[PDB]
Amino acid sequence: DIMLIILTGLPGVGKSTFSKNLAKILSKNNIDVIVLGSDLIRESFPVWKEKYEEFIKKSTYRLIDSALKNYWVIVDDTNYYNSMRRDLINIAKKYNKNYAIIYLKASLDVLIRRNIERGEKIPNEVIKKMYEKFDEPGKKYKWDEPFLIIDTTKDIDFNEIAKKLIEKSKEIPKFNISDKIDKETRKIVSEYIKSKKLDKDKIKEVVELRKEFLKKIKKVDADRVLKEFKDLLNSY
Amino acid sequence: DIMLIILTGLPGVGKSTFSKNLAKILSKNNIDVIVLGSDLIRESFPVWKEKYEEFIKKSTYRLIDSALKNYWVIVDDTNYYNSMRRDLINIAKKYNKNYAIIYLKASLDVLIRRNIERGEKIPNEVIKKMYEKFDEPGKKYKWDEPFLIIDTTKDIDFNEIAKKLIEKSKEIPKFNISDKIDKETRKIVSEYIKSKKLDKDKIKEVVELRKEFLKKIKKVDADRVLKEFKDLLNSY
RNA sequence: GGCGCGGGGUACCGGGCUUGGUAGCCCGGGGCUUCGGCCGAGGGCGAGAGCCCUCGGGGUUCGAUUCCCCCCCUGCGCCGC
RNA sequence: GGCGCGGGGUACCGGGCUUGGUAGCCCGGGGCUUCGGCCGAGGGCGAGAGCCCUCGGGGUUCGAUUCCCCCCCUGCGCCGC
Ligand SMILES: Nc1ncnc2c1ncn2[C@@H]1O[C@H](COP(=O)(O)OP(=O)(O)OP(=O)(O)O)[C@@H](O)[C@H]1O
Ligand SMILES: Nc1ncnc2c1ncn2[C@@H]1O[C@H](COP(=O)(O)OP(=O)(O)OP(=O)(O)O)[C@@H](O)[C@H]1O
Ligand SMILES: [Mg+2]
Ligand SMILES: [Mg+2]
Repeated sequence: DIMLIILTGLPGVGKSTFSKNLAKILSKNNIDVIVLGSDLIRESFPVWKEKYEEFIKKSTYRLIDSALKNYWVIVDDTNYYNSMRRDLINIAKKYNKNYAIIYLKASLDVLIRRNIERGEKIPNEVIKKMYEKFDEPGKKYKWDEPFLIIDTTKDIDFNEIAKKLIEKSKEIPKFNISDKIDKETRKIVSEYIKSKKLDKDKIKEVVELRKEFLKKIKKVDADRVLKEFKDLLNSY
Repeated sequence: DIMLIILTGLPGVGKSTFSKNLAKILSKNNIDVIVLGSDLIRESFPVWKEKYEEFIKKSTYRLIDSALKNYWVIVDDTNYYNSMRRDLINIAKKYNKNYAIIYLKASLDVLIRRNIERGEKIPNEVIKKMYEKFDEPGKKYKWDEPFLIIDTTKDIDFNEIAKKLIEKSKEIPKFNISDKIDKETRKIVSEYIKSKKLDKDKIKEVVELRKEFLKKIKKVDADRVLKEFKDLLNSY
């Protein structure tokens, strides 16, 4: 009963602290889970250069891809774009494992407060830019729907979230004659019409006649039935 | 000028703190270096089970293997067995990169002190068991020689260690007629001896005669020369 | 640290290869020396020129650098999680 | 969030397929009904039985569920590092 748990949300919301507690409790229920995020590797360098980013991503993924085979992974990343959550979902997909988006939610102002409280190690306007740029889980894709939405300002029940989750892990992942007779009578009708120069009124008649011929048949040998039809019109 | 820097030493010695400072200074010299160790992953789980160890090792290696292609790696592990340092050396080998063992050294008692000071989060007798089990760098293999031996009790010069290192990165990694005539005369001698029933004294003579025939030749046409020899003995 | 393997233990110093004939050849480095070439150490005898003895121990042998068992120096394999 | 694609916008509810003949068939689900079968909504007329009109907007058309342009509902693609 393994599954990829895809946290999501802006910085300051409390993903890491969440992860740790979720992990700890989950593990209290004898479940082997590892917590992975790009920061794990981002912060192994002694400084940040944009060029590290290519490596940090490829590495963090391989990590996740590799771990999921054997363990619950809790992905501790911001995951703001929906392609980001797809990219993760695809690893789960690859191994046919369940997943669970968890949208640690909080209003821009509690976020702005929380950054400030953290010494604004990130320009406040970047929380604000990450806000206006965040893709709401589920707003565009049904696969993207949050399995949960946690309010971080409020107290937080991990016994409950654990319960709910394992329950989820228990799922297996969610990843002619009548035609010929019909479409061939339509054709015969388009001939008789477009050939016998019927007027609108007799048009409607043969049309209804066809619908009524058809009702009788349902109540059966294609060719037989079509001469039958051709005949019916000749008469009428 | 990339290279794998293989720290080594017991727990309590100060590898991680060392790594950080070494990295920081190295990076001050505009060198892209990442610090990797199995603990990076060991401590992403919320608890320790022996079964995690298979995964932690395979993962930590792939990490190192992957990073070395682009960056200096500083391996922050205990690396107590010599096969352990080989296993690392082999990744460097694989990519033809230099390496540098760094033996953060300290006596068992400073180690015992340091553990105690860390609240003996590891049974003192396991530092002591890791001591009696540690393989001294270089004691068995020349490839295993320490490029450096740091004393942790003492102050510590990273400007110097940085200097020394990059200097090291600047290296490119360190990874018949006369016979026939000789061995064929030996044979002719073993015949003449084992056939002409020579006594020990005449044995020595033909032997010396051979060594003297040979000296003349050096001063040349195999077959020619060997009839020449066969002749020389017939006479003598 | 186990258990193993290679090279060396012959002679200017390294490295490699060949060999039951007292060793030999190849590559790199050094030395003496007309020319040709030549070469290390300890002990004994000799004014000297020179001569004897040895080259880690043991055995197969006329003869071991080579084959075999110990051992020392080197270098390396796997593994010791 | 860009730019796109599929399904639906006809009628018991879902899902799929076929089709210029007023729609049809397949699978899953529900309802009424002797038997055979039958079915959704709004408006107008009718005591009633029943009858007229409409099914998002527009055009090619006798005729559009189908072809074409808007739009709404669904579901999805790539990408937005
Ligand atoms: N419920 C809370 N109330 C107040 N402050 C909080 C709360 N949760 C987290 N924080 C603060 O937010 C800061 C970020 O820590 P944490 O790792 O929890 O954040 P995060 O949002 O997961 O980080 P990231 O930017 O990777 O998402 C911490 O300093 C922490 O004190
Ligand atoms: N020079 C030093 N003097 C005193 N204490 C030290 C010194 N260096 C490290 N320590 C202590 O040793 C403890 C271990 O920290 P550190 O990460 O430096 O150790 P470590 O030996 O690298 O860990 P590991 O067990 O992974 O080798 C730390 O709590 C630190 O305070
Ligand atoms: Mg964090
Ligand atoms: Mg440490």
